[PDB]
Amino acid sequence: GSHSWRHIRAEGLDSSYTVLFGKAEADEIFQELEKEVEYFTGALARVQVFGKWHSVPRKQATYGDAGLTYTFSGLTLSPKPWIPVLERIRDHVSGVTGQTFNFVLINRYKDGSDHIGEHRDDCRELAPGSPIASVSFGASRDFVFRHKDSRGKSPSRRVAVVRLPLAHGSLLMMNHPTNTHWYHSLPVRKKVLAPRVNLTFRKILL
DNA sequence: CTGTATATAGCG
DNA sequence: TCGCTATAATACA
Repeated sequence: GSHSWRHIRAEGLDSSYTVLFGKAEADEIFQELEKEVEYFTGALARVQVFGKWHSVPRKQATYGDAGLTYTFSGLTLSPKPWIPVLERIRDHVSGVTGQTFNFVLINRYKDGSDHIGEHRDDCRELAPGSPIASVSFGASRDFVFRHKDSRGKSPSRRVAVVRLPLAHGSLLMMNHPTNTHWYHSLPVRKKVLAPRVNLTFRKILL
């Protein structure tokens, strides 16, 4: 150590995976997250894609420093003030990695039928070259990376997909230039009966 | 022969 | 039960 990483690498891809918490501690944090996080509803839970509007197949929330905003798929989200459980996770991640963050996005999947579609994390408000930290609690779910040049009907090349399960209590670091080159998603898994909560920490420009 | 870009439907 | 397809109504450069 101080930590033990599994490195995930391939053309233009640079990420790393590790387990931060044991089962007892991870169960405590999950219960506190279910008690305290406030999720967006109604008009703040609909997006526009290919000209049509949809309610998102999951629940979402945003927290962070004053003044920042976060915009994607026709939806603009404003961040709530930091709370203790979220400050504790942020500080632990900063200590382990040496990086700093001023914003967090939270996604909750109620069972295996809740999911999220393919995309890159590259909006203008992200500081150039900064990393993104992904922390998970609850049921294990499969996570998938796909190369931009390999997408669609007859693509330019065919780079193999990269798949890994994200377990209860784990951290995935996504480093530059991962998000200029690769899309990611969380597909439907019908045999999964229990809920999962995911947190992604970021550096946002004012 | 030729602009690039983005949640569910309807298959197999 | 899992995964590829074809959007669709614009907004750019």
